[PDB]
Amino acid sequence: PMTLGYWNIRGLAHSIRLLLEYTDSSYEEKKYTMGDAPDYDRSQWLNEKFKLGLDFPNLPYLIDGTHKITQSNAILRYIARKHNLCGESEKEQIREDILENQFMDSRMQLAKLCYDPDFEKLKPEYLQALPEMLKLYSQFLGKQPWFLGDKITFVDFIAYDVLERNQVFEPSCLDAFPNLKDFISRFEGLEKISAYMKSSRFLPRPVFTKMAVWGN
Amino acid sequence: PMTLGYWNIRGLAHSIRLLLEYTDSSYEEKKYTMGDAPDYDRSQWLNEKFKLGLDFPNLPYLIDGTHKITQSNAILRYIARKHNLCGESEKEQIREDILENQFMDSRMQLAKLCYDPDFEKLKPEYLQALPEMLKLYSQFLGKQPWFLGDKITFVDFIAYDVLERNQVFEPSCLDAFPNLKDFISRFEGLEKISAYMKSSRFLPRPVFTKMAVWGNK
Ligand SMILES: N[C@@H](CCC(=O)N[C@@H](CS[C@]1(SCCCCCCO)CC=C([N+](=O)[O-])c2nonc21)C(=O)NCC(=O)O)C(=O)O
Ligand SMILES: N[C@@H](CCC(=O)N[C@@H](CS)C(=O)NCC(=O)O)C(=O)O
Repeated sequence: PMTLGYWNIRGLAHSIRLLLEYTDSSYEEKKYTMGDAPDYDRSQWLNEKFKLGLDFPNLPYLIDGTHKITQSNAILRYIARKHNLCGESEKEQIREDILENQFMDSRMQLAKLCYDPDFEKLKPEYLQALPEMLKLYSQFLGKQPWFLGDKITFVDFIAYDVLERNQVFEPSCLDAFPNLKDFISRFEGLEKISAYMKSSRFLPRPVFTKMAVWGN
Repeated sequence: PMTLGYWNIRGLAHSIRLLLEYTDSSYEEKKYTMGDAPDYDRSQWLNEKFKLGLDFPNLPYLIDGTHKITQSNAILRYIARKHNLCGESEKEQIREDILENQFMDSRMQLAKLCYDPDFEKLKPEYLQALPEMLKLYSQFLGKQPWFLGDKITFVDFIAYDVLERNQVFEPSCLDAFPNLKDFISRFEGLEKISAYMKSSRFLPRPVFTKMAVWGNK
């Protein structure tokens, strides 16, 4: 089987792990443990980092035969293409590309906050902006069952992760956006996803690394 | 014409303007000016931001007919598909994806440095790590003329922007990597590109916005 390498946390492997399960992929997981503070020892990853045949050694990584991939977006697009889970038409491709980068931007803004020493001082400034962030997403989904329309594709897995981790951060953040809330239930309702969240494989905790002020 | 909206700098628009030029695209530019410090008045952009019909108002943006795009990678990929400037085989697509994301990480790393008030003290750590970063790109390019092999694709335009601006940052950084500088020459030697670079539409400076410590100016 193929190998997914990540920290033993949720992080950037969440949507990947979900997609792998949705896709009925045969995979094992290489889980890396990071040291405590103050050092945050990374040595378990580091003995190994340049010895796996990765062009740009990074985490997450996926090995699949002669295919050795880093960058979370690339791993997603790789598994996605294998199972016809991408935007098919031109218009769908545009939305795919905009969403993948937007959600990445949203993901980073949350991490930026949760890793900064000034968490508490900067927290309210993020919560100010969050409704307006999600509003944009909600309008874009509209009445669609999925972000690219009638077809579920990979951006949905990125969407779920980003949306749901905001819900863990601010529990009522989606309440003002029914379509977003429905998207969570809909995605969590999918036969192979809810099977996997009912299993021992599943890992929603912790969100970030031991380095993070929030969710570590 | 298409409209490309961005700050009046290099920034995230470099690869885009170069790709528009290589592809003979008809385009017009809406350039926004940021105010001077300490406050960096953004009104020019901010009073127009939600009146352009964009799903996620942002800079850069492209208006092409009905098509309204933000996010620099989305814009690039949009122009690229029009002219068959994408990876074709699965291997090409994997490499294209890895690089687009990898280059963005490099890009942000330089940005994080140059926007930090502790620039001076932080500079040398970036310089120490730079050869390792450039080496990885050099090993990836190998004896290939472009990053996906035999033909140019949109990822070469990203590559060019990120590699070159590091040459602007440390002019000696590419010396140990002949393939990397040959890549730079080869790109700039492209007919439509040198013509563009000799024109007055060429905007190599300033690299970043007025908020930056390095390249602001
Ligand atoms: N990442 C997405 C969107 C990119 C994006 O964030 N957009 C910026 C213009 S990006 C800018 S200049 C600084 C921005 C000034 C305001 C703060 C930005 O929020 C350009 C280039 C950088 N570079 O080449 O390394 C750099 N590093 O840091 N800033 C930069 C912006 O002004 N947004 C309009 C708004 O917020 O209303 C993309 O790929 O398009
Ligand atoms: N932006 C990349 C990078 C992810 C990244 O920064 N990796 C972290 C974990 S989230 C890491 O531990 N990297 C390994 C390293 O630096 O050695 C991606 O999306 O996959």
